[PDB]
Amino acid sequence: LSEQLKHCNGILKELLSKKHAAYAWPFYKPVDASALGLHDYHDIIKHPMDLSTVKRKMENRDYRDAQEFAADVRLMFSNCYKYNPPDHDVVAMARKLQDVFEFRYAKMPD
Ligand SMILES: COCc1nc2cnc3cc(-c4c(C)noc4C)c(OC[C@H]4CCNC4)cc3c2n1[C@H](C)c1ccccc1
Repeated sequence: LSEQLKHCNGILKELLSKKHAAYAWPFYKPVDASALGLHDYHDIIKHPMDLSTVKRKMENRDYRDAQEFAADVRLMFSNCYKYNPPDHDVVAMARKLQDVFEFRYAKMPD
């Protein structure tokens, strides 16, 4: 990995760590729309994203730069904010995990 992609991998490990598990866990795996009874999910969300998919892409060297990695993490949060009413518990959890992400992403080495 490039230096910037090492920083991204560190962020990814933190987002998956026990430290943040209380609010990160809904983002660990793809939304199982059928299992959750969310039969409109794939009509509303055209590009699903989750941390297991970001991890697989990082492991496969899919991300060529930090910007491409960040676009997937933000897509994951944006999907949550698009699908769910803003007062829902899962949106509160998204906001908290995105705060962890944005503050550490901002510490990117130049
Ligand atoms: C113990 O609870 C069972 C349970 N397992 C899971 C697994 N993944 C979930 C993913 C989402 C989710 C995200 C993220 N972004 O968009 C969605 C939609 C999730 O969203 C809550 C919606 C379900 C019904 N409308 C709101 C829930 C997930 C989930 N859950 C439950 C249902 C849950 C509920 C509230 C907060 C977190 C998890």
